[PDB]
Amino acid sequence: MTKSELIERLATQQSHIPAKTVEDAVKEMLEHMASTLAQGERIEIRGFGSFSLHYRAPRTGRNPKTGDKVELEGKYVPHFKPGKELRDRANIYG
DNA sequence: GTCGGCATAGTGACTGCATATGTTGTGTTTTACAGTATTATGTAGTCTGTTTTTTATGCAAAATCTAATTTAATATATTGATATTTATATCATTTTACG
Repeated sequence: MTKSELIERLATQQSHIPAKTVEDAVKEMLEHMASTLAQGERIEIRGFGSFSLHYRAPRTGRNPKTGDKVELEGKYVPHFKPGKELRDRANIYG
């Protein structure tokens, strides 16, 4: 399921909703979630999950191909935490 | 049947009678527009009452929107073996992107 296939299956089910409307809606939601995480704000969707931002202290990296040294500026990285409903439904085991 | 000599055979030139054609002159009959007058025309200049349209509120109907509020959901905080992501960047493959 890609970004396009996602809009396709959502437009097929929603007949009373223009296909073009669903196409833009999906693109605006993803862009809104990507912009929020950029501003430094978290995301919390009850049932789905919750996006966060974890800090990464600056450390002297090392080229994994050769083994040299490379500086690494301190930055933040997105982190998703599956919700309760998401885990239980995605968990096929016990 | 052709070739040789007056007779055929329509068409063209020639001359004057015979008559339609070209002018000149008198005279009747009717067309054709100018100028004032008569009156029902079509729009004009307004008034008036009915029909039409803009206008100023009025209110039951409709449900979102904001604040009070409770609770599942989220975060802190342990502890430590085990599993996943991680720095760089040239090759390789999938998906976006416009014509």
